[PDB]
Amino acid sequence: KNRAFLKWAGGKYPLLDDIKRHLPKGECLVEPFVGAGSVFLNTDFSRYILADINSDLISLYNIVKMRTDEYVQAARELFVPETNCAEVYYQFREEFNKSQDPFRRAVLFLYLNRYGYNGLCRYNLRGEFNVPFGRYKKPYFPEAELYHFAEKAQNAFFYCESYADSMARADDASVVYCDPPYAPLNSFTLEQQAHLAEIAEGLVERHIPVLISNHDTMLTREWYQRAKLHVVKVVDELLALYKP
Amino acid sequence: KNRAFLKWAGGKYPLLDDIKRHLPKGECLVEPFVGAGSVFLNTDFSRYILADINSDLISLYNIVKMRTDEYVQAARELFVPETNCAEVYYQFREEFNKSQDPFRRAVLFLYLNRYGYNGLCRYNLRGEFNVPFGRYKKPYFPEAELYHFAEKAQNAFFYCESYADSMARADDASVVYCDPPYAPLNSFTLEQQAHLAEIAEGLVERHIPVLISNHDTMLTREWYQRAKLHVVKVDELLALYKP
Amino acid sequence: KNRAFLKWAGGKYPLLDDIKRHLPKGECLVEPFVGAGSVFLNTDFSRYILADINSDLISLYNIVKMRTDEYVQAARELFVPETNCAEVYYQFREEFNKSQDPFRRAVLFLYLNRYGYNGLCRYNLRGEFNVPFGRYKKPYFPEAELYHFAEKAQNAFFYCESYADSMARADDASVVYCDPPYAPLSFTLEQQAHLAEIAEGLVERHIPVLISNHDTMLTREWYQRAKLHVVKVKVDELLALYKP
Ligand SMILES: CN(CC[C@H](N)C(=O)O)C[C@H]1O[C@@H](n2cnc3c(N)ncnc32)[C@H](O)[C@@H]1O
Ligand SMILES: CN(CC[C@H](N)C(=O)O)C[C@H]1O[C@@H](n2cnc3c(N)ncnc32)[C@H](O)[C@@H]1O
Ligand SMILES: CN(CC[C@H](N)C(=O)O)C[C@H]1O[C@@H](n2cnc3c(N)ncnc32)[C@H](O)[C@@H]1O
Repeated sequence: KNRAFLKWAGGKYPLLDDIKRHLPKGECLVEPFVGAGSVFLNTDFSRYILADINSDLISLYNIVKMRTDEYVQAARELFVPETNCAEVYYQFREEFNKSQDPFRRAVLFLYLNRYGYNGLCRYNLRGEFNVPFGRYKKPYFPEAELYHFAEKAQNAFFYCESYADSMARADDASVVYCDPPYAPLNSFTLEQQAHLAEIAEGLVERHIPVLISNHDTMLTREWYQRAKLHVVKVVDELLALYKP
Repeated sequence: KNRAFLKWAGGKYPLLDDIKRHLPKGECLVEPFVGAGSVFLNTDFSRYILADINSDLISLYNIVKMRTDEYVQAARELFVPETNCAEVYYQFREEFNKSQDPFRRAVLFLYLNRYGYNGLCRYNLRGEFNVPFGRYKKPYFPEAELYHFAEKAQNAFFYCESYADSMARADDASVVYCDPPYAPLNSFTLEQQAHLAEIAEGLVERHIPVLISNHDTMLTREWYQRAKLHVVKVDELLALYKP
Repeated sequence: KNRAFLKWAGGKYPLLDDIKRHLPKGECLVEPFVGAGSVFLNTDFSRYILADINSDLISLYNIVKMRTDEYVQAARELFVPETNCAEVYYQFREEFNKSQDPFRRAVLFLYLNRYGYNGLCRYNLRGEFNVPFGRYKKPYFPEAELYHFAEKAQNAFFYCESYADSMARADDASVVYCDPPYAPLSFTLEQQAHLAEIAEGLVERHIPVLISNHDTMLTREWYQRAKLHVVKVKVDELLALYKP
């Protein structure tokens, strides 16, 4: 099983065999909530459309795609022992928030994902990255994963847009896999979670298959009430397949 | 231990022995929060006054009481294996939310109770029953529990009304048992919780016993401060107001 | 290992010996958040400034300090068996709340601390003490602890004031230890950060400060300028040292 190069919520990698079991076949996979990319990295579609609201994520993904060697080399420079302390961390963090250069931002952003508190990505109310120092003994530099993702990206487009716009991009030869922010047990709202179910109903009507993952709850069985449902044990996870 | 025909919060236990331990005796038992009826169903009062704000519940209970055979036969028809899929569950939910016939609604409510998600009874902001499909393997049809409920109901009146109104029907021959929506750890408010203790203080003074159960917390010991308290094992509390 | 005479939040002290391991040396210890006094009672500074916002607390401590004997004597009389029931608990609670005598208030207040639900100290919106009856088998009367506190109090001043005013009383010869109300898993986030800023200003002036809290994304954010130490205990506890 190939690993994502970012520490990122979801694609904590079980449920892969289960997603790949119910994931239908096609020329193209659309992921409106790509995140770490672990579905992308462990399937073999001939092409990919991959999207996410987080503009730092997509921008880094676009750099890894088009400037592979230059990127890896600059970013390796920051995984040295001299950088594993707070004095350097808060220094690199301040540079990230002050910079207008996407390439330097994207080198920094991988440093912050691996040297920061629980690998979180968060922002205060002014748009600044505000995750504090993570106090790790030995952060891994993910060389192999970086190369694997770049190779695999040669068959992908990355967009920074909302789930509605990227699902509109799908067509007759597409399959859609949605991994929205989890239902409860400004962020992603209930209106939006139900909205995501609607678009799917629209897509299957046109013979585009859609698969959605999420917790198993009263609200999730309500919203996906017209998919074929599949509970997977582990609290429980729910897979909803809209199969023409 | 006679089982209730409905699933209903709790469930499903009511620590009945501990309740019956402290529950005084009289001619008539008043429950302002009847719910599933565990206590009604497992005691021997000469008679009962039974009440709840949920009007779907009370209407059902009057129908089981007055039209037993008619009801059991119409409800049994929804328990056939042909109705055990999503397509049918959502249709029946819609039929129930659109019906204005009490009998038909009472018949569909049993189905929704037994085929819906975790046995919940919930409504959206438009008043529609909104529990989704439970996907159960093989729902039990509570035929014996139905008939026991009906037989026992012969000595019982049912009222859809709030706890202050049902509690005013008690007299010197009654006992009152209170199972309100739980204290914390249009829902039932803190002001209503305290209000219930105070209606209880005024009852016990008119020589009418009241027993209340709840979680054991800072707010419940404060509200029940003038009753004898017994802690049972989160912890349960039973506040007894004895003359 | 000397105990506090009050049951009180964080008076449960599974640290030390971690606080003392990390607490610097000096003539005077300032506590802005003394509470029940554990650090005070288990250290050997030549003098102390001890402060808290709760005025029932500070008034009590002034009384135990300055009227040790009449106090111990009057309090002892409430710790009998006829007082360990609700009819009496609520009677004394109403007395405390109605009273304007500080001496009798201080006497009722220890009764309420030991006979009351979970040793809580809480007021309602009218400012009346509102903890209910705690139903304990037999509450212990903290005689020896009272004298130990009184005797140690001879080297102490007590002020009823906010962390900002107490921390201003520290000088060259002082050390400051802050035990604030816990960060979340009423004291505000804005105050939580203000505290760390005053500490920063103290260390600039060569006055050490040690702070204690839960280990969280926020506490690491606020205390980002201290040397930090993590104590396993069950969520982790953080200690933050601002050393010259
Ligand atoms: C992480 N993905 C979910 C994983 C997992 N189910 C969880 O909740 O932990 C969500 C991805 O959705 C992205 N996202 C959030 N809102 C939107 C949106 N409105 N449109 C597209 N992507 C979004 C987040 O950045 C995130 O990368
Ligand atoms: C189920 N009973 C409580 C069981 C349990 N202690 C729990 O909290 O889950 C509560 C019952 O009280 C009813 N109820 C809620 N509010 C009122 C009210 N204001 N007056 C009368 N009954 C009420 C509910 O329909 C419910 O049937
Ligand atoms: C109990 N103390 C220690 C905290 C402990 N870590 C806990 O959260 O359980 C906090 C003390 O600080 C006091 N306190 C609350 N606010 C302030 C303030 N603004 N200034 C000084 N003391 C305060 C409380 O009365 C309390 O006694």
